[PDB]
Amino acid sequence: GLMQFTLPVRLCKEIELFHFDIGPFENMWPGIFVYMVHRSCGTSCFELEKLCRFIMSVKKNYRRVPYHNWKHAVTVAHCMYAILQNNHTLFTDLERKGLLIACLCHDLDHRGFSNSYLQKFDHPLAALYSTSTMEQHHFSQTVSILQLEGHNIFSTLSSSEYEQVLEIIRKAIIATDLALYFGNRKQLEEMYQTGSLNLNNQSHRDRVIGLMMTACDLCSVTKLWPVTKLTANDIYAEFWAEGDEMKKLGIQPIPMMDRDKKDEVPQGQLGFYNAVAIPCYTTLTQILPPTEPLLKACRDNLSQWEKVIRGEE
Ligand SMILES: CN(C)c1nc(CC[C@H]2CCN(c3ccccn3)C2)nc2ccc(Cl)cc12
Ligand SMILES: [Mg+2]
Ligand SMILES: [Zn+2]
Repeated sequence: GLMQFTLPVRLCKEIELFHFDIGPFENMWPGIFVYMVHRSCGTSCFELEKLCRFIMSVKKNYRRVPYHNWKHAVTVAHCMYAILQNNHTLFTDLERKGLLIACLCHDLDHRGFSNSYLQKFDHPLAALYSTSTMEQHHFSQTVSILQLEGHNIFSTLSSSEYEQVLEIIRKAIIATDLALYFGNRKQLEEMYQTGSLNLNNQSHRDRVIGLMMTACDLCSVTKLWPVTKLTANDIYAEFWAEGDEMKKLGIQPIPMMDRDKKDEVPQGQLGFYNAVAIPCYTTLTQILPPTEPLLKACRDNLSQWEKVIRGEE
């Protein structure tokens, strides 16, 4: 009740900034998350014992893969925390509750392989869920953990409020399928530019939350350059293992998954920043002006990849 979480001074200040890195001490990550829920949502949002039990079962259901691991989950939740704290009055009580949970759960039980690889392997999940294959699995694992004894963090919500928060979570998790982002951002671009964007329209709020989810999921491109560059190593460790598995199925992988083509990483990152990252944070900054530091840090990192190519690093 009167039991606040407090962080050391450096973390207490820097956790408020978009570019915060949660650090290599895994045992501090639960406390960092609870800290963020208490300031973002309130100390009354969740029963501490249930929230702590939920966080630890979530952790246990992330795998020891190079990138789509527990550290990614907490990192994506912190980017959402920073967006929510910079946009105090724009979000509902239920949205504040739902979105940090959605971010912590958005990659539950990821194996380090894309939807394409599951479909080419003919994995059972690809027959259960024909599109957004891993994202439907991540939502299925979130409902499983919510239903374990002593893990219903939403127990005090009415039936209809409980259904609404699980619907915010389902949409926020599905929206992390990058295949869905391209069309979502185009519609948001048209809506903002013809002045039709309306934050009282539920279907429009859903689009804006979807874009927030892409922005938080891609937030490694918005860190300080040494964090961005070292994270890229983990991202490629997975891509290249997937390429190896494609080659075992007798399929030449695309170049971003082929370790024989490491030399092309700098130009590949360039395309990604130009086609995905910069557009994402540009549209987000137009809808939510106080998120501009994400766009600025992305532009800084695009310019670092240009330097890599020019042989200045
Ligand atoms: C979101 N996710 C799919 C991401 N995909 C890529 C790959 C771009 C790829 C486009 C081309 N590609 C190549 C091509 C040849 C050799 C090497 N790479 C990289 N880079 C990312 C970086 C940061 C984050 Cl946070 C997410 C991603
Ligand atoms: Mg994912
Ligand atoms: Zn993710």
